[PDB]
Parts: sequence; structure tokens; C-alpha cells
Amino acid sequence: ALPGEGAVREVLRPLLKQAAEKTAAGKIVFAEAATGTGKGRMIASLAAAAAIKGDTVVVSAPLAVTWQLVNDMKDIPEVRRVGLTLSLGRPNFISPQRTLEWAIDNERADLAAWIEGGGKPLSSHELCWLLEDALLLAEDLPADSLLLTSEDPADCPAQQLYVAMRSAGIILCSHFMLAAHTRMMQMRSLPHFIDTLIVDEAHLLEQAFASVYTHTLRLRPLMRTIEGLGSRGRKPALDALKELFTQMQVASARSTLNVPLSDVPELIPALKDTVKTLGALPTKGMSRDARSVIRIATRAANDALSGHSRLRIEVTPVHSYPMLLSGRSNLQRALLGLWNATGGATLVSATLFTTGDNGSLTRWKLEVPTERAAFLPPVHPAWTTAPVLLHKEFCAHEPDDSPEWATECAQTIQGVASTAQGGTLVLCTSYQNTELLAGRLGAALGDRLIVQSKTSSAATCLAQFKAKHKAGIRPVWLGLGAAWTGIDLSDHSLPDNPELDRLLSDLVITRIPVGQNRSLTHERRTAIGGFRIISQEAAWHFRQGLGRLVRRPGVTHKNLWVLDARIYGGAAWVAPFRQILDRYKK
Repeated sequence: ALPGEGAVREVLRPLLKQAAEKTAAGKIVFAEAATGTGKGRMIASLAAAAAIKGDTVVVSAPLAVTWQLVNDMKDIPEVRRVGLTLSLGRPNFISPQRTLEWAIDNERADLAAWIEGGGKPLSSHELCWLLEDALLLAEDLPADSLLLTSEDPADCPAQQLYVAMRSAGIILCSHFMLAAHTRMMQMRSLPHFIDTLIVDEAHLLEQAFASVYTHTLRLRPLMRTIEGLGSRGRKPALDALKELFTQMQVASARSTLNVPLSDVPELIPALKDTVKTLGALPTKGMSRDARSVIRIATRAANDALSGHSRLRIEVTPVHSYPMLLSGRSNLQRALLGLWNATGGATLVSATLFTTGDNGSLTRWKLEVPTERAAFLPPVHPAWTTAPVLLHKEFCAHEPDDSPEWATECAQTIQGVASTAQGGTLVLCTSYQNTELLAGRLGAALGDRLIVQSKTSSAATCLAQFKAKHKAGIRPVWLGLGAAWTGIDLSDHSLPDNPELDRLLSDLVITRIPVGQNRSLTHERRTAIGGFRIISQEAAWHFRQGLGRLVRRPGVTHKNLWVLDARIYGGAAWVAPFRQILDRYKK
């Protein structure tokens, strides 16, 4: 037996046994278990067994689920022997100054108010300024430019937090920490070699790598920084940034899209001049604020100049906030560098596969060597589907971003709000759909409707959903983005009475989530694999969206609605999404 195997639920013991075995054998184990099965105890036992063997063990997991992970591990007597610590590196926090400035710059009152409130945690010392919270507040946050770096002045609150939090057999870190560690490891805090790696919520890991390997040149705060400097080299740098912005206008007009360097050679002169000038103004007498701003800007411009990254131009015709994104479409090299510094690994997530035991997509995303992948059978008990009603109602008009489609879909959603026992989460695939559905549902569902938009984040909507449900209303949340994948809609006021959990009683998927992924990795994956990758990403996102209904066993009165007309229209390409839905009693 394994340390803490008695704490693990019986339904996970075969998964745990195979995972421990194959991980000790040097395999990258794929372990998918339904949310609410006690996966934290399984991970605790895996890490305890590995560290008991003398292995360096690292558990990479988001800080949202890290409190309970430490709680599950601190109960194992052998874990209390070999040591447990948290490597709360700088890739975990944001820069309060830069993040504030960004929030006012882009009119995000939620993010601005959270930064002004002290960055206190939405979910030793109290952890604040977390990157994951800011991402829940700005799904499109440019983490790269706002992450707390070692070049930040020590009077920064997040910098002081990192230094204080820098307070050993089992090391626990976040996905972003592990990605940044991989990056710094490959160049010419954490173990240089990972004997045993365990990744909770592995489906997020790839998104953490792409974020770490993305560079972001934001022109407005950079120019505003240089304006408040000495006149030594100010005029050339400002002229060069102006030339870069003009060239960005020209290059975005050149073709109307994630395009490479060779498609926009006009920026090449521009960025080289920019870097040159950003290195020519004297460091003598710059506060480390401006030092960070300018060095981050030079790094971003050089990564753009690399020719190995792909660029996004966001300029005046389309985006009031000028910005140059340069990300990698090929984290192949990065994640192989990771796995080569790893003896064995267990990837744990509620959603690892797409339409089956099929872990092809996820193995491609994390670039696991095919000779090390070990696909275990997924564990989904009966209670994930037993208290669920899959209703037969749906919108006849196909989802086409039209006024007519909104007019019909909103009637169906109105009926759902009419028969709902508690809250209702209506998942959407774009802000345009949210705005149309809000236009039709506003007057009737008043003081019940929550409209998630570019000005109302997923987490402010989450807090409001919880609040209006606590007040006895049956709130109806038109949500998107993290609402598909991130939110945990289980009533924390009823930890021991799941039969009374009515926080989310009716989930309504408006559209098949085709096209929710816009990352460079997925774009290249499509350019290689085709509609296979498109459909598999859709099915994966769809299973994630379904995973918001039943978060623990013993719940009752959960209703599921799928309004997409193509689901019931007899088209062949919608074949996977029906299979998943056939796991219910309609």
C-alpha cells in the first residue's frame, strides 16, 4: 500500500495504483477523474509514495486548489517526515503598479478596483496579487508584461510579498512557476531534475506555458514612461516608438489574423530602431519602475525580432490600446525540455480526453513523447450523471450571431428561468451573443440578469451570482470564457448538505464551443491536423462546460439544456457532442 492510500476514495484506487506504478517506471501517466471524486487525496498519496522512495517530488497545481492540496498532504504522517513546501516564485504574482495602469488604460473597473483594494485573494502570509485572480478579472490580461519580475523595486507590495513568502521533499508550485522554470532551464528555485512530477488540473498546464513564452510590447505605458525621463536620449526613443506605431498601422492594414515576421517586414526596421533607442537612454537616475518597463519592452521587441515567434498587431483601427504580441506556436521544444528533466509524471484533471479515452489532443498539447504516454482509463462514477435532466428543448434557429437567433434563444432561456429552482448559468461563445441575449432578456429578467462583458469580468459575475442566489433570487448569468471552464459553482454554505445545493440548478449551453481557442499553439495544430483538431478542441471545451453542473456526489435537481440546433439536426460532424450527451437520461 501507499502512504495515505487509506485516505483515498475506493473508486480512485485502481487509477492511483496504475499511476504510481507507471510513474515509477518512467511514464507520463494520463489520469482523468471526475470532479468530486477526491483527486486531491490521490495526488497526496502519489507524492507521498514518490518522496518516500527518495525521489524529488513536485506538484504543479493552480493556487486555487492548492490550499486543499496542502490540507490533504499535511494529514499523511510520511509527508510530515520528508517535508512539504511551496515555491511561491515571482511568476505567481502581478505588478500592482503596471496592472493598475493597465486596468485604467483599458477601462476595466473590476481589475482596477481589485488592485486598489490591495489585490486581496478572490479564492503563512496572505497571498495577494495572484496572477490567477487577475486572469479571472481580465481573461485577456497580458500576463507577460504585468508579471512581477526581479527587476521590480522592493517597495512594490507584490515584491515584498514574494520576499516574505520566500520562507523540501515534496515541493508544490503553480503551472506558471513550472513553465517559467522550464524556460529558465533552457537558455544557453526548483529541482534541476524532477524525479516525480504530479500536475493537478493538467488541462491548464499548456495555457500556462504559452503565457510564459509570450512577449508583449505595450506602447502607451512605455511612451508615458519615457516622457517622464531626462532629455538625454528621450527624443530618439519617442520618435522610434512613434515610427513603430505608424508601421503597425501600415502592417495591420497590409492584410486583414496571427501573421509572422516575414509577412510584415516593415516592422523590422521599426523594432530594431526601437530596441536601439531603448538601450541608449542612460540608466543613471532611473527608478527601477522605468528600468523594469524599458527592459521588459526591449525583451518583447527582441522576441518579436526573433523570427521564431508569431505576431499580433493591435492598433488604432481596431484596438485603442496599441500592442505587439509575439508568442510561440511551437512549445514542442519547451515541453520536450521539460519532460527530459522529468523521471516520471502523473497528469490529473477532470478533463484530459476528448470523446473517449482519446488523449491524442492533450498529448499533442503538452508534447508528451509518444513512447512515454500512459493513458489510464478515466474514472467517472454514476453520480456525475444520475441527478441530471437533459431536456429536449432547444433553439430552432441555428446560432449565427443574428437578431433572429437571439429572439428565439432568449425565449427558450426565458422558459428555463421560469422553471428554475435556483441559479441559471447560460454559457455563450462570444460577447456579441451575450449582448444580443441580454438585449432580449433585459426587461423581463430584471435584477435577475447578470451580463458578463468586457466591463463585467467572470469573477465579478461569479460574486454576483453567489450574492443574488444567497438573497433568494434565481439569478441568470449570461457567461463566457472562464465560465465554461473555471468557476466552481457549488454552494459553500452547504458543505455537508449537497442535497440542498441549488447554486446552479439549470445549465444552458447555447452553442457548440467551436472556436473558443485562439492561441497560437491551437492555430498551428489546426494548420497540421485540420478539422480533427478543430472538432476535438470543440468537444474538449464542451465536456469542460458540461463539467460545471455536478461538482460533488449527492446533489439533486440539476437540469441540462443544449439549445444548439445542430445538436438535433442530424449533421454528421456533430456526432461527438451527442455521444457525450448520450451519457444522460433525456
